[PDB]
Amino acid sequence: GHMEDIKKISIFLAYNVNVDAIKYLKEEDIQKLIEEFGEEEIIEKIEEYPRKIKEPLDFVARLIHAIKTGKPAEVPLDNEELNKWFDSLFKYDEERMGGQVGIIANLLAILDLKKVIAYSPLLSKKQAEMFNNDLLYPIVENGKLVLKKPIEAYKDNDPIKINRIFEFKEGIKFKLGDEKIIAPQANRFIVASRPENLARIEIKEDLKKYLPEIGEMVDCAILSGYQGIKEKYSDGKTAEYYFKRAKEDIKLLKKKDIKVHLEFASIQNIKIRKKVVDYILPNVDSVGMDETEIANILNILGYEELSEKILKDSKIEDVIEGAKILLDKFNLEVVQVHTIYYILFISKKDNPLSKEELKKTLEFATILAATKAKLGDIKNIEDLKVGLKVPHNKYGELLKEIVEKLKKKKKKEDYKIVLIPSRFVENPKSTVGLGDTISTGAFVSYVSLLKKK
Ligand SMILES: Nc1ncnc2c1ncn2[C@@H]1O[C@H](COP(=O)(O)O)[C@@H](O)[C@H]1O
Repeated sequence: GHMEDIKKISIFLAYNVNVDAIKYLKEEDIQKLIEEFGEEEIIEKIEEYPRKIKEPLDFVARLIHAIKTGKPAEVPLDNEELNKWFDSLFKYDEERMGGQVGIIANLLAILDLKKVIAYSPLLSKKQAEMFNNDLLYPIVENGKLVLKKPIEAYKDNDPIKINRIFEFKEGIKFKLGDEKIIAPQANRFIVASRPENLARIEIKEDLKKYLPEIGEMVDCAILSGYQGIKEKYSDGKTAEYYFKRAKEDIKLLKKKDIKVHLEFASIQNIKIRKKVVDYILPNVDSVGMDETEIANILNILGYEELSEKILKDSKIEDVIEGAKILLDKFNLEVVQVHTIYYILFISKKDNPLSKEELKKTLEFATILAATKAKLGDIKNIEDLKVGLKVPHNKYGELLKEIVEKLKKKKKKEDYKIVLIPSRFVENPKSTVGLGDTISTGAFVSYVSLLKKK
C-alpha cells in the first residue's frame, strides 16, 4: 500500500471518449446472416469491396471478408443517419465505456486518485452515465471554471459517438457458396466513424482560457485521441487547424508546472502520424510506445537503417539506442518502451529519481497490466493482487542482465536506463488497450515519486 502514494495524484485527461457496443460473434450468428441475406449476394458484394457501409449488405460482406483474413478492419457508416437503423438490425451483447480518456479515467477513479478531470466534446446522457461518478468534467458557468460530475453536466440533444465492435474467435467455421471458411486468427471487425459532423478533437473556445487554471490544480495530464483527426474536413478545415490548437492546449497547460504524457498510438495514416511527431511529441514530457511505434517514429526522423534493425531483429541494444535519440531530440524527460517481454525506462542522468525508484515505477506498471490481462477490466484495487501472482517472464530476466552488462562497459552514462521483465499472462482474457494500461501505470507512478522529492 506504500507504493500507493499515487492516490495523492491529480490528473487531467483529453480528448477521446465513446461508447463501445460489442457483439461476441459465434458460428450461428454468421450462419443467420448468410441465410437472411443470401450466399450469392454476399459473394458478389465481397467482390465489390465497399469502402463504406450504405446498405446492410455492405456490413455483411465486409465482416465476412475480414473474418477470412483474421486481420483487423474498420469500416464507417456512410452517414450518421444510419446509426439507429444499424443498431436495430445488428444488436450488441454489451455496452461499455470506450476511448482512451474514458477507459483510463475510469481506472484512475477506481484507483482512488485525488482528483481526475476528464474532458470530451460530447457529453450525452447515455455517455455521461458511463463515467465513474467520482470523475470531474470541466464547465464554464457565469464566467468561472466549475468542475462538476458528468451526470450533472450532460446535455440532452448531444449526439453520441459509438464504436460497434464484432469479436470473432480463432477457427470460427461456416460455408459460403462452395468456399469453406475458417478464421485463421482471432480479430475484431469495427464499425465506427471519426468525428466530423458531430464533434471535433479540440478544447472548445470557451474552455481554452481556463486551461492554465486546470494546470494549477493538476499534477499531470495524459492526452490522446489524435488518431481521430482528419486531413481535410468538409467545412474546409484541416488536420493542421486542429493540430495547431492541440499544440496550444499543451502550452496553456504548461504555463504552470505539470508533466504531460503521450502514449504513441498506432496511427495507420502516415500524414496524421507525422503530425503527432511534429506538433505533440516535441512539447510533451513523457512518451510510451511499443517496439513497432519507436521504429515508425525513427523512420520519420530519418533513422531508416535503425528502424529496420528494430523491426526485423528487435535487439534490446537497438531499442535502447532509438530511445536515447528520442529523449535527446524532443525536450522529453523520459521515454518508455514496452513489449510482451519487458518494459524499458530511460531518463537523462540529471533526473531527480534514482535507478532504484525508476524500477519501482516499472514494477507497479507490470502488476497493473497483468491484473487487467488476467481479469479483463479492473473493477477494484483488490484485483492488483491477482497481477502480483503473475511471475516475471524468464526471457526478460535475461535482457535485464544484458542491459546491466552494457551499462558497465561504457565510459560515461549521461543516462539512467532501467529494464524489468514483464509479468506475462499466457492465456490472457483481454488484450485490447493493454498498452495504455501499462503506459499509464508507469507514468502515474513516475509522477508520484517526483512529487515526494
Ligand atoms: N499476455 C500478456 N500479458 C501481459 N501483457 C501483455 C500480454 N499481451 C500483450 N501485453 C502488453 O500489451 C502491449 C500492447 O500494447 P499496444 O499494442 O501498444 O496497445 C504490449 O506492449 C504488452 O506489454
